[PDB]
Amino acid sequence: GSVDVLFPEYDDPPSEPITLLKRWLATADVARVREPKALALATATSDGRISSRVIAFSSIDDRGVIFCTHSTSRKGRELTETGWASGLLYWRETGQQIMISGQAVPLEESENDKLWFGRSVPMHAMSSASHQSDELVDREALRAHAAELLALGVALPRPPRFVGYRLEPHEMEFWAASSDRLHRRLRYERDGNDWKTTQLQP
Amino acid sequence: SLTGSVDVLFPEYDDPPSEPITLLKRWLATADVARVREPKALALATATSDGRISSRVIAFSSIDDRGVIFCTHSTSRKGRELTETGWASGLLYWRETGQQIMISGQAVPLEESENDKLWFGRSVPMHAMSSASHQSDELVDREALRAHAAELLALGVALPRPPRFVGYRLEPHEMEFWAASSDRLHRRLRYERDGNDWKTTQLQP
Ligand SMILES: Cc1cc2nc3c(=O)[nH]c(=O)nc-3n(C[C@H](O)[C@H](O)[C@H](O)COP(=O)(O)O)c2cc1C
Ligand SMILES: Cc1cc2nc3c(=O)[nH]c(=O)nc-3n(C[C@H](O)[C@H](O)[C@H](O)COP(=O)(O)O)c2cc1C
Repeated sequence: GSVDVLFPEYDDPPSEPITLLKRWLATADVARVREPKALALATATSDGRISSRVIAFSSIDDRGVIFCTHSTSRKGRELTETGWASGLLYWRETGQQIMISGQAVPLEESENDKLWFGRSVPMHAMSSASHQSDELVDREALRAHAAELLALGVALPRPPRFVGYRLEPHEMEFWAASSDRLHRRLRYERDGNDWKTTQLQP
Repeated sequence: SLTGSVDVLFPEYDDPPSEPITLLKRWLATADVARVREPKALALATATSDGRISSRVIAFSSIDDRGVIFCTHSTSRKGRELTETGWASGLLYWRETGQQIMISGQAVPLEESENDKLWFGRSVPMHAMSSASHQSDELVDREALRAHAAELLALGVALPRPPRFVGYRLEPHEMEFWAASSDRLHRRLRYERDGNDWKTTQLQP
């Protein structure tokens, strides 16, 4: 079932691409795709070097894709420097890719608090203990610090570096594999105000 | 299933090989033992002149001592971006073992003799569709494209390599190897080019 998945929207696309993104994620859940929200997120520094890492996005709203990270991380510094990001979903089970490219906009502090509060107690402990992407000086010390934080046995406050971003799409591409190699490619791009769609050669 | 997706062994975290490609190859070989599905599916990111980034999956052909070899159309979006700005980053992620590998570098075009060999190693149906398609250009008539690919296959003549079909080597200046840990202190090993040598660092998760 990794080829020729149903894609009626290829010929009749929704006005907004986030609508199709949500529909695809729902079908992925029905197909029991493993970790469908694991997004390969690329960012860049100003000189143009690009970096990448997996991010499991938190949610989707009508304006974009929400994720959280440490602002002092490597991706954090790059998001602050240039703003540009490109996230890629790829589901091996269904032969589908979704590319979401645009600007990552920092969320408000109330939104950051909500993102932190939503997570588990063990997550809070290591995320409070670790300064993501800084050099690790002493593995044993960092483990012990996370364990001491966990043992406080109460809800830990949000570290100031723990922040959310909304990836606001400027362009999105949907790709669905075809057994005859003529893959279905649907591209959305911002043309002044609104969305222009096109089908692409494979 | 032959592994959990946490706590895979990673002895190189505390004693890294001098060259990161050596570790990349070891990881890919272990990924095959672990029966990882499509381990070579690389999320390849490129950028245009103004810094806008785009990404897509590429399945790389091979790995030599200098980098990761892949093929694509030079006139595709990625091909134009590589020509414009050079920098690229590729990400591998294996759900079955909890591992990711980040390869950041420049894509160096291969020689024409290498491109010819790569085209020869492909099937005639691949030749026909690759010849009939201008990757990433607007598709105006789908049935026409399908029909032209079928015509090329039916001729039974050797199909020439279109000049747009080319290979690149992604040559790293930076790599990171990441392996999940159940206690959340994930193993993170960064390689950065340092002249003719490499420098390594362990990172906080
Ligand atoms: C499945 C998966 C999900 C992840 N989700 C996040 C996440 O939501 N936020 C985050 O900061 N890192 C997440 N990570 C860790 C990142 O891949 C990366 O290691 C970390 O964010 C540091 O990246 P950087 O050094 O490029 O800034 C996740 C990793 C995996 C494998
Ligand atoms: C599993 C997988 C492997 C792929 N391998 C390649 C490849 O080796 N070369 C290629 O040009 N496109 C490959 N593609 C298609 C790309 O994802 C993408 O559609 C394409 O190359 C056009 O990208 P662009 O418009 O960003 O240039 C692959 C897609 C998938 C899902």
